[PDB]
Amino acid sequence: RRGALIVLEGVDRAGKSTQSRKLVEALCAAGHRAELLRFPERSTEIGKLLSSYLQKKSDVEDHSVHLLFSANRWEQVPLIKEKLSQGVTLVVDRYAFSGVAFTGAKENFSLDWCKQPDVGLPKPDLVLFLQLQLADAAKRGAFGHERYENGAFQERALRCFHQLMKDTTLNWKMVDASKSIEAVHEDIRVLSEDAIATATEKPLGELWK
Amino acid sequence: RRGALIVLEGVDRAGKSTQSRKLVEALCAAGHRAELLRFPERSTEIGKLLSSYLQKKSDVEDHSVHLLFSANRWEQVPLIKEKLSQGVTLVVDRYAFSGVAFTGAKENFSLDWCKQPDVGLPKPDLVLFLQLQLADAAKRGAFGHERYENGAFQERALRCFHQLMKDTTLNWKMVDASKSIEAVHEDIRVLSEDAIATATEKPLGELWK
Ligand SMILES: Nc1ncnc2c1ncn2[C@@H]1O[C@H](COP(=O)(O)OP(=O)(O)O)[C@@H](O)[C@H]1O
Ligand SMILES: Nc1ncnc2c1ncn2[C@@H]1O[C@H](COP(=O)(O)OP(=O)(O)O)[C@@H](O)[C@H]1O
Ligand SMILES: Cc1cn([C@H]2C[C@H](O)[C@@H](COP(=O)(O)O)O2)c(=O)[nH]c1=O
Ligand SMILES: Cc1cn([C@H]2C[C@H](O)[C@@H](COP(=O)(O)O)O2)c(=O)[nH]c1=O
Ligand SMILES: [Mg+2]
Ligand SMILES: [Mg+2]
Ligand SMILES: [Mg+2]
Ligand SMILES: [Mg+2]
Ligand SMILES: [Mg+2]
Repeated sequence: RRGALIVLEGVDRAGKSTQSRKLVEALCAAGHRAELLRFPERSTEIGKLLSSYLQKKSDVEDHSVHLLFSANRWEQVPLIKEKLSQGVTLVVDRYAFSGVAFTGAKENFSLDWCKQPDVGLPKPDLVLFLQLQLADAAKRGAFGHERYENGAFQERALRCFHQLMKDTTLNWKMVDASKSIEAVHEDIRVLSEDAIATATEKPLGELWK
Repeated sequence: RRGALIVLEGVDRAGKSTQSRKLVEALCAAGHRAELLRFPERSTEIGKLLSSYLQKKSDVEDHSVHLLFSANRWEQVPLIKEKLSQGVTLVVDRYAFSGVAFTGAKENFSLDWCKQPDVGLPKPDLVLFLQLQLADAAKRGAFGHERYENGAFQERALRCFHQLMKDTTLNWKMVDASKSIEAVHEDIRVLSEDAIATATEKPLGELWK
């Protein structure tokens, strides 16, 4: 009985990391075997290059950094398929959708070109998109020193996320991330319990193919 | 008057490196501004990962290593376009075609998926493919300790190279690399002088788009 692959995507400060942590804690307390993953995975050789880039400690050519983000997913694919086949549900904080949206927000990058490197990745059984109005995101923090920490760029990435959501091949669910941390958690956890039960019924899919 | 982008591809031991070196030497002695490039470019952070992989000092997941090879090309794109626009002809020892053929030779990799990451790269004005029968390649050396150093795998990559050569968008020229080093050089140098003259007439193209 395979585990489900559940991805959290969403606007800045909507709570992807907070909710992915709480979801894994809650699923394990309810008897599930569940583990947390995130992308970028900064612990690998490629992950260190990406971390330096995002921190602005280094500059990387836009196409090159897009492919490194994708490669950083591919290198975890053997582990992801092993865990899922062992019945472990994986809760992932960002995935290929962030990959496509963030490069897709840059000038002269088509969504098609941006998608290709990730075609074939393990297909999420559930993609949660945490929505939050900017007035509410503004009370949760201030723009940082990191790469992409600006409103004009996050808006362009948001348009790309909406283009991706038109893809009916994927089990997208919108989450109203403006509620309390607990209320949002409950919405996500109930959606996750449903997906976990149905994932044991269909083989793990392939993304965008 | 832009420089030309000339790529050398070919079967193992056909003489890509020998001929790319001699071509750059000959073009500069004939008054051209010409420089040598090669892929993988092992000097960068990504290039070091690729070098370790090819030397079998490390293992890399097949998709991940394919994207790193492509990224290693992208990171040199700003330099390539700068040199070409300055009138410098660039002679390159392997390019995206090797990228697609070598991953394409592995099981479960379509030529389509393999091509995507390199779509958009600076398009070669001339792609030379050095052909050599295996009996003749056999007298030029013995299989090494490196990755891909085996006949069954080189044969699969060779089929992929022939699929790529069906692409009429590209100025492919076959070279009979079985002749002497000097005779092959002369064949390549005359083809290169012709391409250099015509490249000053059309803008640098984009590969596979
Ligand atoms: N529903 C929520 N209500 C109020 N604050 C929240 C909520 N979700 C997250 N936060 C706070 O907002 C900040 C951003 O949360 P985080 O999970 O790191 O977001 P993301 O990973 O989407 O950037 C954190 O300080 C977190 O405590
Ligand atoms: N035309 C040729 N005739 C005879 N030996 C050659 C010829 N071209 C290359 N060689 C030798 O064969 C070997 C492989 O050449 P090299 O240029 O390194 O090939 P490649 O880069 O295609 O693997 C080298 O020792 C080189 O000196
Ligand atoms: C996974 C992923 C993240 N990103 C970005 C989004 C964030 O700006 C950044 C750090 O992620 P975080 O907000 O999850 O800490 O990485 C990409 O640009 N491409 C990718 O493939
Ligand atoms: C450029 C390139 C080379 N290769 C391989 C072909 C050779 O086996 C190897 C070393 O190159 P070399 O024979 O030019 O020294 O790298 C790939 O697998 N992918 C690539 O994108
Ligand atoms: Mg986060
Ligand atoms: Mg396509
Ligand atoms: Mg951040
Ligand atoms: Mg060589
Ligand atoms: Mg070698």
